[PDB]
Amino acid sequence: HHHHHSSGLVPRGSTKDEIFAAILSREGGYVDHPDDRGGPTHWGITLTTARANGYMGDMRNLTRNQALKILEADYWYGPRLDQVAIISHSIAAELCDTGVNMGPSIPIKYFQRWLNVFNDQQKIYPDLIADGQIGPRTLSALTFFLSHRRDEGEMILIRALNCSQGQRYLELAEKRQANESFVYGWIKERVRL
Amino acid sequence: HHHHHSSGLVPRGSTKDEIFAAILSREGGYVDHPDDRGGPTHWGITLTTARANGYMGDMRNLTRNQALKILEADYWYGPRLDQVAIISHSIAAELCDTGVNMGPSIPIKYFQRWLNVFNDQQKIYPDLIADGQIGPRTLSALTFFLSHRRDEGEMILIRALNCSQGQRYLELAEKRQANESFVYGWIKERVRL
Amino acid sequence: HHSSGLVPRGSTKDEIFAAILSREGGYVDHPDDRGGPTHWGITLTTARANGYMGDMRNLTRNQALKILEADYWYGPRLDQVAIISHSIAAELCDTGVNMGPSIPIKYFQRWLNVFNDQQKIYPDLIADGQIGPRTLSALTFFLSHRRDEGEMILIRALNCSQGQRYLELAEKRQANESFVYGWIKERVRL
Amino acid sequence: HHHSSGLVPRGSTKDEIFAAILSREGGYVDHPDDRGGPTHWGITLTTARANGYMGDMRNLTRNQALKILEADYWYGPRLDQVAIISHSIAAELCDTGVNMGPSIPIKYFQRWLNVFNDQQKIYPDLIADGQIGPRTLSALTFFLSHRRDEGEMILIRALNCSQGQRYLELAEKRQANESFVYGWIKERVRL
Amino acid sequence: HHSSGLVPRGSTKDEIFAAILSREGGYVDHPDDRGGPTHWGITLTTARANGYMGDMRNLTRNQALKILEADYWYGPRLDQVAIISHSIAAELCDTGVNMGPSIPIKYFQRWLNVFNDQQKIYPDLIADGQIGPRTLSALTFFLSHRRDEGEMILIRALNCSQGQRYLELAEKRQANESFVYGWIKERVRL
Amino acid sequence: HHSSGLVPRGSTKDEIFAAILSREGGYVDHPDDRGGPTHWGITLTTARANGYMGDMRNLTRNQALKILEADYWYGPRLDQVAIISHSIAAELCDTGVNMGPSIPIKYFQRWLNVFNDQQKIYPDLIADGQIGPRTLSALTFFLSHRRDEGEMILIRALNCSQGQRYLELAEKRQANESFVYGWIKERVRL
Amino acid sequence: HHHSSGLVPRGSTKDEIFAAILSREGGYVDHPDDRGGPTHWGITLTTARANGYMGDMRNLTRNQALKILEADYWYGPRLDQVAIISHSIAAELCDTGVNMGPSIPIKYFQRWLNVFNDQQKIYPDLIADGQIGPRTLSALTFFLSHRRDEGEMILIRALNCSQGQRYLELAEKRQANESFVYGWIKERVRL
Amino acid sequence: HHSSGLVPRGSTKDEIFAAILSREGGYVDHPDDRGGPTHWGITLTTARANGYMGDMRNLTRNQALKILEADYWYGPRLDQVAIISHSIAAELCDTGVNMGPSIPIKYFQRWLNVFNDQQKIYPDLIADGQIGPRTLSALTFFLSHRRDEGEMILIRALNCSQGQRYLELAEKRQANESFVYGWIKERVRL
Ligand SMILES: N[C@H](CCC[C@H](N)C(=O)O)C(=O)O
Ligand SMILES: N[C@H](CCC[C@H](N)C(=O)O)C(=O)O
Ligand SMILES: N[C@H](CCC[C@H](N)C(=O)O)C(=O)O
Ligand SMILES: N[C@H](CCC[C@H](N)C(=O)O)C(=O)O
Ligand SMILES: N[C@H](CCC[C@H](N)C(=O)O)C(=O)O
Ligand SMILES: N[C@H](CCC[C@H](N)C(=O)O)C(=O)O
Ligand SMILES: N[C@H](CCC[C@H](N)C(=O)O)C(=O)O
Ligand SMILES: N[C@H](CCC[C@H](N)C(=O)O)C(=O)O
Repeated sequence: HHHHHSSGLVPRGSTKDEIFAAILSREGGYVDHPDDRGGPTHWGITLTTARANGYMGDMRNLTRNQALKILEADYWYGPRLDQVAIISHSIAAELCDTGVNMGPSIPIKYFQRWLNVFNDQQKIYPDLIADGQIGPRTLSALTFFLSHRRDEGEMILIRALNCSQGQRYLELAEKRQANESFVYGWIKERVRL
Repeated sequence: HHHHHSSGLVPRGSTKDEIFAAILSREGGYVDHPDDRGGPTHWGITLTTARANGYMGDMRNLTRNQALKILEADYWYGPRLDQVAIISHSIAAELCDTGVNMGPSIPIKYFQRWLNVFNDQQKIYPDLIADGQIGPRTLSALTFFLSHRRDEGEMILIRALNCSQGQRYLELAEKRQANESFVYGWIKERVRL
Repeated sequence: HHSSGLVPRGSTKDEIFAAILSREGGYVDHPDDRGGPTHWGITLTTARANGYMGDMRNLTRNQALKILEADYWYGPRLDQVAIISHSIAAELCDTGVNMGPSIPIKYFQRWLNVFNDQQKIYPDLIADGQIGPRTLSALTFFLSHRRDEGEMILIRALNCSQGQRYLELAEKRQANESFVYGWIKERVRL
Repeated sequence: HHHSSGLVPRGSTKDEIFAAILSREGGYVDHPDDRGGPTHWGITLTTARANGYMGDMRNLTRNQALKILEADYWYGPRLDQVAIISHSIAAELCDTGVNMGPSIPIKYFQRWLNVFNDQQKIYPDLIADGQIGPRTLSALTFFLSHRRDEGEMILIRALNCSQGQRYLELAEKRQANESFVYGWIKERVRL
Repeated sequence: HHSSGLVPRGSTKDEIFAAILSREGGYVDHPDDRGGPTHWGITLTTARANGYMGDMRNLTRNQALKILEADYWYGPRLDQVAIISHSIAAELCDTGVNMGPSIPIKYFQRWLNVFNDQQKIYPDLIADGQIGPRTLSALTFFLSHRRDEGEMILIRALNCSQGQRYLELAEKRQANESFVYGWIKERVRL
Repeated sequence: HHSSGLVPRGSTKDEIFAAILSREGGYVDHPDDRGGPTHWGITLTTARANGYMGDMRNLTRNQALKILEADYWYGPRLDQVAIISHSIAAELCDTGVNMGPSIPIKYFQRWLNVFNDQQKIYPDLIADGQIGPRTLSALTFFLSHRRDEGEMILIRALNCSQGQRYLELAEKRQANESFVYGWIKERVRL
Repeated sequence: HHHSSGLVPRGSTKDEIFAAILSREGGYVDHPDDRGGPTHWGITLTTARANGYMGDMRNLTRNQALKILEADYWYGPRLDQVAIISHSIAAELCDTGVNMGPSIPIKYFQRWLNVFNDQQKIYPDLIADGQIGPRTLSALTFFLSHRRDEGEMILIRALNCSQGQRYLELAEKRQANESFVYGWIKERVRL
Repeated sequence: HHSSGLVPRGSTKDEIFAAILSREGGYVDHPDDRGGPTHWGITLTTARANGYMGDMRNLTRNQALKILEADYWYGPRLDQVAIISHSIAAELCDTGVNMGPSIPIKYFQRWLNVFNDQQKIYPDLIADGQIGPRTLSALTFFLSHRRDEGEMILIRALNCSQGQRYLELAEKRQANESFVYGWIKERVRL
């Protein structure tokens, strides 16, 4: 039943601020949706999402600034992409862009699985549990990966993440759970092979 | 295969500092364990746990202070019990005590399920996903629960958590995955009906 | 059953049954799709299963108490438990009224198996939900060392099982959330 | 586990059933550990301890063994309460109980009482839990009020049918002796 | 089948069929989803399957008897059993009419397998529900040890299988409870 | 069974059995897990199941023939089929000797069901693998429309079922590939 | 979906097989939407579009329909390549393919080639993928080198056996016409 | 297959096959439990399946190339794809050599189905892994609008499928982690 934000695309290299600015522009003000999709949004926020984040007011009075804090709570601070960003701005921004469209745990689990494959049979760091949750272990794994592979590793991990997402879009489009025009555009703007 | 710390009990009302101090005393220095249990510990830390948290040194040189930071990363900061503690010291301390014996996600999922039952058909706050992960939504749910039920609610939620843990200990003891003397002692010191 | 209101913790058998007869007092007719007619909280099927062949309108308060005692006390043999521990018997009776007597008796047997120390003190019981000589002998041997402490710990263990069961029932909408909150609240102690 | 060692004549009493076990399994008899191990008067170490005998198994008297058999196969299953309503049904449940475990024949007994209650006109359906309590006793009382002595004999033959078919299934899995099953049909089945 | 009335214990083949032809005599309507209308207890499907290509109204009592004997006597080869034991053949025929012939024949083969010791008197039969030379040879070798006792014991064993099956059918509402009670009653002996 | 050699297409019952008695003549050892030693192709289990209580060494060729005819001809009731069509009976017998008699009989019943239109010529048979009055009546009504064509077509249909089954057996290594190739080769026609 | 509308004589060529489809399904024929909808020269809208005809279905010529049948039932399955090695096997696969879809008979063909390779002495086992490529062609080449014309006839009769048994299973689920199956055994089965 | 070393991105068919023949050069004997003898990277089974009946020691480099082209080019019909798009054909060939040709062809078909716009541009293909007229016609219609862009996007989509497949293979220890890291590294672009 979960409303995310698979409504448009931001250019590659876009920051957290630009990702959330693009959601607040493309989904600005009141937009109706069916009850089975979280119902109507104000600045992209459903009543359930607003209440889950502690907005107890009338949804017609929700300001753009309050909506931004709610987006940041669900898609940046909640999943601890602020902590990822201290180690790698580009990995944090990629996880955030995929998180707003699929929900943050999806790309984080792919992230953990890819860090496990690149740890060289656990010589560089031990295998993570793919729980979808950024904590000290995942952050330490990313730190040791980037110490050994440097900036080449960063770019490779982003491409690896794009591969996981691309194949997920194939499976969703096949079950009619993703728009085919959207998936074609995503590959054109986000996939760097 | 996962080494936690179900080795002893701390008195009810014990703080985070006392919970971790008791682990460092009862599991002080080198203690051997079979390879299928994470192998040997130094200050209760396995080689895998130390490496996962970024200790790259020799396990015989791991200081008590470094071990404390590793325990706090896995059982306090990692699961965000520091954020829970800002709202309720007693709920954070209870989650921490159960977390060191079963692994933090177990008690956190029970915590989320109990907050869902006490939200009165989603009038006070919407249902959480029981993902085992403390983030803004779970913290906002605890904030609204404690605003409506006050200190009585806090104590009731701790007792509810004890019930979930007690029944889990029955199921573990039945599969020989928990010591029966330990479970008898746990009910005597921790269960306040 | 009768999950219809909270009884003070540690209520005796008589108070448990008195509280049912008060909260559900008096002949109240209902259509066939709602158990048919009730009297003193007894359904037509419960009365007939216990040998009342009369009109439900003529069921006396005294006959209703006998039926309750048969289904929730003598039937499950809590009279025999009470000879060893009136407190454990009263706790099994209160839970039995809410869930059906076999549920708490099975938790009781499973907990006695955990505390039998790898079968040194007594062998493992079958968790059949039936109080007989073996379950009674197991409770007797458990209480043999530290009677005071053992009784209190076993009741705390039964509360843990029942509390987790209330979580699972509330999650399936088979228990009222206010009831479950009140049930824990009544039992909070230091 | 149980006592499938011999047969007693049709119409044998509870006292005769237990006396026959104490004679055919009298004193020490060795058995392998995977069968409860050695018996004294037919009692395993586990059975004696579960019934509160804490002594040495070599000092277990015939009389203590009889109390343990009665606890497991008569008083525990509440066949004493059945016997007040029908001595012949109680004796038949007890004879089968000592061979199979008392819960097996009691469940068949409840299922047959449910069939003979005529779509719940005479009494409501029992839960077939294998446990004798006031409801099962009340159902037997109402069955025997409407069917009288004919019903009592009919219910015993119905139980014999359930037990006979169970012996077929057990013999097929090698969990019952075939000579025993042939002798059991010969002595006990009256249909 | 023909579960319609109780026949005295030990009825012959002729009496089993005579009883069906009397209790279901002439035209009797039944709903289309249950084989539709019967003449002398024979459905159109049953008649056609046995080579009756005429009109149901013109089906004689004598033609109906042949169809019954084909489906419940000659088809299952009970004529060959009858050469060895008329009383076993009559028992299998009575049960076959009620349940379908393969049910009692498989019980028959399973019981012959238990009474062959450990394949010392004869080897285990496949319980296929089909009477053939091996099943006939097994009955012959079983009866060569204590004929009267064996026949009596094997009929008692078959009665046990059939009685338990009546419990299972009554429980699924596929057999009338009065029928089952009357069936056991007719067979009670000392 | 007897998968041991290819017999000319359309061999009679007598020739099918004669070929088994020649290719497996006298004493032949086989491992205990495969029925053990044969005399005239008869295992001790097969002999005893058919009432031979003597010594295997004293089993005559003539006694072996009777056992073969009981298991592969009279038991499956191919004698009754032979009255309607000797060529269908001979085909079922040859396949029965190779696969066990119930396999080809069930294919036979399934094919009769397809060629009954929509139950217009005769009703659907249960594919139980048992030859009885209904299967015989269905073959009689099938053959009453174009006897020669029908017999030929039904034998072709049976050949199709059996050939596909040989593919499945060869794939599981339960049939020799040279055998299967030779089996089809013998039956190739224009 | 396919063309189970008629039979052609034994020994019919690919040209005759396709000519027979174009005659029995000539011009417009209505069919319900749940069966691919209406045909022109036996071609559905979906079949024509999948083969690159972008025009109006009413303007589809007999000759364009023939190219579409050949694409789906001859060139696509590579029966042209089979035909170089054996015209008679290619024609038999094509006749079955037009009724069932070409992959069904090709898989049976591969499974029978695996049985006749004599435990992989003459050629190794094929994957039964339903697809004609160099391996399946090489296996047919080596089979026909060791078995010659007898093998070719034997492999066709083996295919007929697989198809006949498949018709039994389809007729039983009401997915094939019984008169058609009877006529198919009569005309095509030569065993 | 040949997952044995990395080829530069966009390598042609000839370079893919040249790189196999260099990295796996020359007759190298192995025991029967390791594929037996290899020559130019061809196993005994691969050579025999492609019609080489000679001694593996005499296999020429030219014969090895023909076998590779049969299994990884002409066999899967990448020669026909190449007429429409040499770039897509080369990418399917490179993936086919590593995984088996049906894997990338099935991803290719599934991606063509996603980009057919709810079947407005061409109907959905069966993802059978077989390049035939329908798959070729679908690629032709896809490339009909924005040939340049479509080709590049379809190759990026195939890289996504193959990259995720390498994750799953590395997780089951069926792909080398250094290989997978190098495979992505070779393909990083801006
Ligand atoms: N695997 C840990 C928790 C993992 C937390 C992980 N998601 C992190 O990145 O810290 C455990 O059971 O102790
Ligand atoms: N349920 C959210 C994530 C829940 C995070 C939760 N564990 C928290 O307490 O913030 C979602 O899919 O957007
Ligand atoms: N003898 C029984 C044990 C269960 C009786 C038990 N519920 C009790 O007495 O407490 C049996 O072997 O099946
Ligand atoms: N076997 C018991 C009845 C079990 C009680 C159960 N029927 C309920 O009250 O839920 C008896 O014969 O009294
Ligand atoms: N006369 C036997 C037939 C069994 C044949 C079967 N045992 C086989 O040969 O496979 C019977 O009485 O069923
Ligand atoms: N002669 C039939 C017997 C079928 C009997 C079965 N159709 C039934 O009555 O239940 C046959 O040829 O198998
Ligand atoms: N059906 C194809 C063979 C498929 C290729 C496959 N056998 C592999 O190389 O993995 C053919 O007849 O050539
Ligand atoms: N007609 C085939 C479609 C698949 C052929 C395809 N793989 C191609 O040509 O690309 C069928 O109906 O089963």
